[PDB]
Amino acid sequence: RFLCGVVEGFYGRPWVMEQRKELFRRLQKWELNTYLYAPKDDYKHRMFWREMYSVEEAEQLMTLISAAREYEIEFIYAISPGLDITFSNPKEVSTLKRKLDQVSQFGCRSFALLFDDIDHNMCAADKEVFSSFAHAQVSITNEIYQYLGEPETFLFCPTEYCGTFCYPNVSQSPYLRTVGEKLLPGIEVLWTGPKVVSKEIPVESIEEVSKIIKRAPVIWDNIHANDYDQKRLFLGPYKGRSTELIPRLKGVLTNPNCEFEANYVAIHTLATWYKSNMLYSPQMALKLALTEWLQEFGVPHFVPGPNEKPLYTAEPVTLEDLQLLADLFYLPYEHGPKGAQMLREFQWLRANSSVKIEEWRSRAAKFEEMCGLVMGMFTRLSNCANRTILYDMYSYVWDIKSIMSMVKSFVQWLGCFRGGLAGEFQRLLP
Amino acid sequence: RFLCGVVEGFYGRPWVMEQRKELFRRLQKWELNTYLYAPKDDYKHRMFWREMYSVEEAEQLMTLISAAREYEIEFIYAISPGLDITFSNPKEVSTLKRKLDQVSQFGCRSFALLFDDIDHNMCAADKEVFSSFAHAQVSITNEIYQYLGEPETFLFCPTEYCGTFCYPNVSQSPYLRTVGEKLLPGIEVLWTGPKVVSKEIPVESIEEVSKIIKRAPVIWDNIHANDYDQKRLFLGPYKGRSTELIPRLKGVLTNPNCEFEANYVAIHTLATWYKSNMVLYSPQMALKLALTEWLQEFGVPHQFVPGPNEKPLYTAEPVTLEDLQLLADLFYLPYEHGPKGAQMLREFQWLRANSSVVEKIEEWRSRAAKFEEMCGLVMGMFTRLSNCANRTILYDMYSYVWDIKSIMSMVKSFVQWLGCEPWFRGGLAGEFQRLL
Ligand SMILES: CC(=O)N[C@H]1CN2/C(=N/Cc3ccccc3)SC[C@@H]2[C@@H](O)[C@@H]1O
Ligand SMILES: CC(=O)N[C@H]1CN2/C(=N/Cc3ccccc3)SC[C@@H]2[C@@H](O)[C@@H]1O
Repeated sequence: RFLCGVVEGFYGRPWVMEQRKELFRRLQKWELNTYLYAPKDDYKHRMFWREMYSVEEAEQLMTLISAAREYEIEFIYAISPGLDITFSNPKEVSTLKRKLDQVSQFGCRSFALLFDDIDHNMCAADKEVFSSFAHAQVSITNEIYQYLGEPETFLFCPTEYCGTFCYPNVSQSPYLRTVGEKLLPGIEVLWTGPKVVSKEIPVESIEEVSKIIKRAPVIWDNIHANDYDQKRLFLGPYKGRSTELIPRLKGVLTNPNCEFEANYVAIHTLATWYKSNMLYSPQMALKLALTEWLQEFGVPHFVPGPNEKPLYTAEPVTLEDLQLLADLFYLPYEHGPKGAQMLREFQWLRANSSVKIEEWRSRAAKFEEMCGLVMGMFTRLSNCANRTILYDMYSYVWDIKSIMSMVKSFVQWLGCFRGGLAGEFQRLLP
Repeated sequence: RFLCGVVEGFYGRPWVMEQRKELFRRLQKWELNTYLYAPKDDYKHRMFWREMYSVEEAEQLMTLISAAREYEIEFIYAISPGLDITFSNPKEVSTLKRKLDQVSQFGCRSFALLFDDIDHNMCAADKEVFSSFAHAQVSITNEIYQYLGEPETFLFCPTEYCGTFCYPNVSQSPYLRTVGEKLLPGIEVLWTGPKVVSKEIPVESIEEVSKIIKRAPVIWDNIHANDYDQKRLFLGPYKGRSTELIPRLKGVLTNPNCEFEANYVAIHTLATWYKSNMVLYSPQMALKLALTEWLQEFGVPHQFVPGPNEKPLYTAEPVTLEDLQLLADLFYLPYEHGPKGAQMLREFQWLRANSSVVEKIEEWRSRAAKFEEMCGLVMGMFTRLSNCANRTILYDMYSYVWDIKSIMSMVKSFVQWLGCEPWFRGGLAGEFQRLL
């Protein structure tokens, strides 16, 4: 009973109901099975966790939950009361149960209590009735598991959800020790890897955590999350997670890009990786993902003479175009092959600038040609028929086209306020 | 007859019909009078200028154009054919004519043709039939003006639509000379001033262009546009345009931020500037007037009281005027940070340079702490924005305020460290940008 799919768990503009339904369509298609509802800035999920859904909100959640049954996706409703709750106060515990009862009434079987990204300092009144912070969470958590009659699927995200976040370390964490002991064994535990956005989730780290968690954890994977850096998109494939981890985990839910339509690769290649050992090749999973993704660009959501201006809209998006895009907007820790290369070629064309000086002039002329592929990719994308995809990635495609059209003017100049205030500070740090 | 209002004229996700109706309501409330429709990447405005509106698209346009009439806002439909039209071919001219006649039947009485951000190089058949790019544009433009019955308002936007873009200068541009000579006299010409994004629009610069084009232009103002730089947002006031320009202009249409709800200040301050001259206009007082009005929208969607022993309500403190004054100073104008933003940059420039002395080590200890306080007001500003009841405004600004909150907290912990991986910020674009 392995939970594998998508947590809508990021900061900023949540997905709307139309997009979530369509995500169910895509999860079923690729043979994944779980959706965790946890959008940090959907007001009633965290900031106003006490507030009851209105009739209109109730109706849209009922329809969305129905839509998840219709596509054989398990809908897990998460709630985040960490910022605000007095755990010792029973009227608070009552408020949380009322909120979770309304959601069961919408036809929701599965649930989650998240405690991630809050400070570990309790109030005077919780300090009295509870030993440590973990104790207070485990109490509230278990009592809710039980009140809801021990559902099959009931997740718990600890405040210490990655390696780095464990004080003083993983295996001697007194917050985590208490989670493995006092928290009921039917409740599952969420974990992001060594770090918040793990580069790798190695098997050593999962055995280690399991030992003190005293369970196989559900992985909350932030590998493709772009909520933390305005300029960054992640179109690269699932990587740094081995097929070997599947038997050591109760599940893997990926928290991908804020822009819905850019999670084709992230959610596709994750399915390639799950099929693999229910072995896995990143560079092949991606070509598989990109080839199918290319299908959507041509579906919405004169034949000029030899003396006449040719059609600007003539050329359509091509698997090469998309392959470049993905290399430009790859992963949180490596650029794609063509990306890291364009970069190197620029570093050297800048250093060895030479006022056998021919190795340069017909080497930075292969660059003026490769900078024109970035420009070509934007122009064809700006003309594609699926405007929904374009709009979702417009800001990012424009940005990289702009920096490469300025890097071009430069690496062809050597032969003859950008970012606002945030930028001016950035350019004065490390 | 002065056209003052908004042009939806920018690259990227256009506004949806609900937002446009909301715009007309705001324009009327602030006593502005014009909307120019020209979204670079709305489907059938530019790339697919030729295709006619579906029956569904036609219903939406008609509802929008009636909404404009109901709100006493002039609706100007613009089209951008110059990427791939052939100007000599009377079938291409007939397609353009068809497109505009369709919109005319939707209720539209005002039109525009735009020839901006296309390359200068014509093709063979056009080169044969027309003397210059200007000759071709003036030709099909004058035709269309006359076909639609010489409507009271019809705009032209040149390929050479600012100073930097005129070859080889404004005064001696043969392109603009052709436009001023040939282009019919009842058509108005749009101008972005000395630059695409003009810091100032000096009156001298309006008399210069007015001569080579032989009329008072209509400004297309890109002062608050933010399509060109992913990290930028402009919440500062209308600034750098004398009220002396008004009597020397046919109008001002501002092309503001992509994010609809970030344009309260941009549009509100333009209104104040316009209305001040129908020292008349202070940007700073315009800005306070706008943020004061804007603040009221924040606590409106688009009980347990804890004891002294218990955890207080995270969501308790609502957005203040001082929070919005800080936000605007952080995201001000294209060529100027606001006072608090410049100040915060100055005290950090200095704490970094005079770092050694950690005597004058009595000063630095004070300064670094007053700086930690200010970084604190940026975090507090984020926290209260993310709790506000208007999730629509929050969503449009989220990524901007998240970013300045996260950079100020990096900077704050660098200044703390000097007194002693979410956290390669920018991706690939980043690393290329750091070599220029
Ligand atoms: C349980 C979990 O993954 N929660 C978060 C983690 N995270 C972030 N957290 C905030 C943070 C900022 C700076 C440094 C560390 C942590 S940002 C990316 C992701 C965000 O999508 C996600 O909901
Ligand atoms: C008449 C007019 O303003 N047209 C355009 C100009 N412009 C831009 N031009 C593209 C450009 C990119 C790079 C360098 C120079 C120019 S971006 C801002 C604005 C954009 O909103 C607007 O539609």
